[PDB]
Amino acid sequence: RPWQMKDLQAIKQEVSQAAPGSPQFMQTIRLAVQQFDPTAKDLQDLLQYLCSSLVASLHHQQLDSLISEAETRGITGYNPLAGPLRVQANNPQQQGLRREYQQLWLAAFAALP
Repeated sequence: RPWQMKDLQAIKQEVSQAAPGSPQFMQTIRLAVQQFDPTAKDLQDLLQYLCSSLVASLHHQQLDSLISEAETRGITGYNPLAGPLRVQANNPQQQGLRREYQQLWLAAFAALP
């Protein structure tokens, strides 16, 4: 049950005025992420739709650092012999990795301003 075009259109329109990482944007994006239960691929699509290449790159770097610390510590469900967290989160049998990816994503995007 992935999102459709209308959901993305509403998500972008409702937060057109606000700035990335504002409390309003964080509310709406967090609700979307917690409601649709998407993988990393869909999150990348959503970010490309919402913010430009500059904000995309900044979030990419911040999320790289956050994932770096998180999975360098060691995580309950992460096994580094199978692939990067971006790929484990895309397997529907690793929901723990998917939820960790979602939370790192939202925190990284909130850490912009």
